[PDB]
Amino acid sequence: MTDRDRLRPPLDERSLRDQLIGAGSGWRQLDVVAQTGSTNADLLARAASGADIDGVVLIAEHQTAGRGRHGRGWAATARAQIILSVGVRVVDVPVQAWGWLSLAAGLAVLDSVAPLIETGLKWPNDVLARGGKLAGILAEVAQPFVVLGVGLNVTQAPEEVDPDATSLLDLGVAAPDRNRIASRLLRELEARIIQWRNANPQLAADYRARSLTIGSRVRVELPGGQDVVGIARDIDDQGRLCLDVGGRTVVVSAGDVVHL
Ligand SMILES: Nc1ncnc2c1ncn2[C@@H]1O[C@H](CNS(=O)(=O)NCCCCC[C@@H]2SC[C@@H]3NC(=O)N[C@@H]32)[C@@H](O)[C@H]1O
Repeated sequence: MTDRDRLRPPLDERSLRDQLIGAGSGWRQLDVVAQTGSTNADLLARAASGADIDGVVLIAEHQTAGRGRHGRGWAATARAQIILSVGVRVVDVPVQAWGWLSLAAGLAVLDSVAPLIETGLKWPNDVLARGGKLAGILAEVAQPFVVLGVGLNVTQAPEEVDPDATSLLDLGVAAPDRNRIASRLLRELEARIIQWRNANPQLAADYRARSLTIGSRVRVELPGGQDVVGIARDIDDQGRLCLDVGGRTVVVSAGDVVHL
């Protein structure tokens, strides 16, 4: 751990803005802060006060009260992760389509690190590698916006955050460069968001091609603490998980997947 700190230099905010903001780029604003409770909470607070957060990026070197799905947490230590939130205007898109945005986010994350490295997307949005959770995605709503949060373990050690975690460094990526990764990440997200906004079928085909969950036997932990065990067959037009339970189709809009 003490050694991993020597592989955690800070992000160059100036250089990242030079790469990501400007003509042709959807990103309107990027800031790197030293510390916050939750980048999602922060962009949601901005929007609740009237700010236009469409194409706004907030990166945090450290995150002390990270949020997960379904009232869970997200652990981080300083400079170990890429922790960021982006604002996406969604009010132009019918509400039944908004869950795709979270699927698209996980695809963006997976694609931006895949070349550096059992690996793929667990439905809905989380990125697994060698069975460990490599990145967490969390989208929340602040009309007319969705705030899309990513926490990507770059040099983060499982013993620092969670027993089931993995990171680029634990997958053997030598000394991962968070500036390079964050630029690849935010360029991938931009295209994926544009794809979502325009109902591009390539989004669904690329998600299916990256899914670890489709085809596998799963147990799905439903909101409310009921479990269903079936075989995940597909996602539908709303990105809902289609389960085969001994012949019957069960379509799940929210849940925690365990692969069996
Ligand atoms: N470091 C870490 N590595 C891997 N596993 C980790 C971890 N820490 C905790 N766990 C486990 O993962 C479970 C939660 N799983 S989840 O389904 O809720 N996934 C959704 C995750 C949300 C993404 C966070 C982003 S960061 C930018 C923005 N700002 C926020 O506040 N949120 C978003 C927990 O209970 C622990 O067991």
